[PDB]
Amino acid sequence: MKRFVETDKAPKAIGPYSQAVVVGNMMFVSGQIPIDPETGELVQGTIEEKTERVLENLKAILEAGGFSLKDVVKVTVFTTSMDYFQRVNEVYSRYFGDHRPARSFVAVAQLPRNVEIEIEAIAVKEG
Amino acid sequence: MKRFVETDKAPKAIGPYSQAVVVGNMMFVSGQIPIDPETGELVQGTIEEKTERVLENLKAILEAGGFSLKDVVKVTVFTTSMDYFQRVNEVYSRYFGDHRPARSFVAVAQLPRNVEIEIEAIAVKEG
Amino acid sequence: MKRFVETDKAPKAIGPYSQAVVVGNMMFVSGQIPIDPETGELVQGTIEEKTERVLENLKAILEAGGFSLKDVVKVTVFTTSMDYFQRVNEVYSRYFGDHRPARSFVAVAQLPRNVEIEIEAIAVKEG
Repeated sequence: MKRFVETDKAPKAIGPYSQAVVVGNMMFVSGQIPIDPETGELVQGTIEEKTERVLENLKAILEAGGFSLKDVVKVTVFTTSMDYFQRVNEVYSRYFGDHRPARSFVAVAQLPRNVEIEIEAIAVKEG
Repeated sequence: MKRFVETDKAPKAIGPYSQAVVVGNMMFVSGQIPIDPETGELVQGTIEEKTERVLENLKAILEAGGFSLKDVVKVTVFTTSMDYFQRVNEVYSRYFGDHRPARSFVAVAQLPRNVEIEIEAIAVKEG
Repeated sequence: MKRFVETDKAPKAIGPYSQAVVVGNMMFVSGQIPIDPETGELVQGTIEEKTERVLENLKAILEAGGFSLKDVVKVTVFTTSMDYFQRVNEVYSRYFGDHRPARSFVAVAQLPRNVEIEIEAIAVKEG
């Protein structure tokens, strides 16, 4: 294997896991929740604001390991309700509208800290 | 990175995502739901008929990018109920009975368009 | 592609899937549930005991294909309740506290055999 990503620009991986793991030209990013990296608190407001935070956390992790949003190949969005699909996609498009990685969008029963949105991703670069 | 897959033989990726993304010898396919690629409507009938459509969509995407079902290494089945396990496996075996990729089968709270079955996959070819 | 993993030290993959699939230097492990590989029965007791069984099954599969826990890059934990987070992490740390792979921890509606914990993983080795 090769290296782990630790950045203060995304929430600290408190437990037995890392924000991301880089092996060769591939990065595996941990599921990001709407937590502010500096205050450690949950963003409380609209689903667009929560999705913005999640994608900002994801972006910071990619960039901390030498990756970018253009390197992302597969994304998985977890939510507590499909009612958020349209609005989540609206914010999502502002990050991946040009790039367009593969994706699955599913609604689970419950997320960490009782959040409503969580997004993980796999990225690959070079060629 | 390398290339994206767009085919009329699987449902059109409407939003900010692609049906699949091919990077090197790897393909990351988006979660497929029981939608007919030509009419755009949800298959309404038995769970075998819905699983058939999902796997046909998956197969079309693989084949549109130069991949096949034999290249599939990991699959993830999402459902709304585990009651469908036996019957989903029955149809699934007709596509991957010989090949036998790694798999996770989980039941979530809700899926896009309120469907009951969704299947994503990762494929790798060559050697 | 390259090879499949079959070991009596993890529960037998009964249906149309394999315990894991090794392609090149990568392994894709199937979601493991708290089943005893020898008796085929569900571990019934505390969530720590169930997590131990799941991680023991995962470990056996990795080791049967020439991989180890240090090779694991991405893990996905599925549960029926987030109430188990702290205790699952406690047992999880005893397997991946040093290594620290990327991770997502989500709570779904239902799991196979009505279990409360299921863990899948991707591993990569060499360099």
